[PDB]
Amino acid sequence: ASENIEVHMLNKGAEGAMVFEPAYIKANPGDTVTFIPVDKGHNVESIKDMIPCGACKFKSKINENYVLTVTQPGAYLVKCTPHYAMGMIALIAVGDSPANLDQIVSAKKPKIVQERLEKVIA
Ligand SMILES: *SCCNC(=O)CN(CCN(CCN(CC(=O)O)CC(=O)NCCS*)CC(=O)O)CC(=O)O
Ligand SMILES: [Y+2]
Ligand SMILES: [Zn+2]
Repeated sequence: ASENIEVHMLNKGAEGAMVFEPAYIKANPGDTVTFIPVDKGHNVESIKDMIPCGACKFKSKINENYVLTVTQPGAYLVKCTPHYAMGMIALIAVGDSPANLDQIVSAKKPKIVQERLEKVIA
């Protein structure tokens, strides 16, 4: 029962500047996640080592409609490349209790990104 989750890349949203909406993405394995450049200047990229072991890395083009197939269970931390240090990230939680979530929380990342991450988790 494969489902698509559409995510918008925005200069401004609910949580402030440079956001993915939603920035928590709840998915099942086999679902898809579509990133939409609603405003110009965004893309989506998996953060090095912040996808589940078994998952494959990716980096979309700026202003590209990009669809990701989330086969492997676990947590994905994605960033917009230019806006990463401004907090432009999304957490994709695939299946229950995503295994590498504590790992991603511990991993090295900008304070401002940590802030947004902990907020979405909470
Ligand atoms: S696109 C990234 C992911 N999937 C995948 O299976 C990638 N493969 C790379 C082959 N490599 C070694 C295979 N391997 C060793 C390992 O990583 O434990 C067996 C396995 O994928 N287990 C999964 C991850 S915790 C090199 C590598 O990327 O590590 C294809 C493959 O033959 O598995
Ligand atoms: Y592998
Ligand atoms: Zn951006």
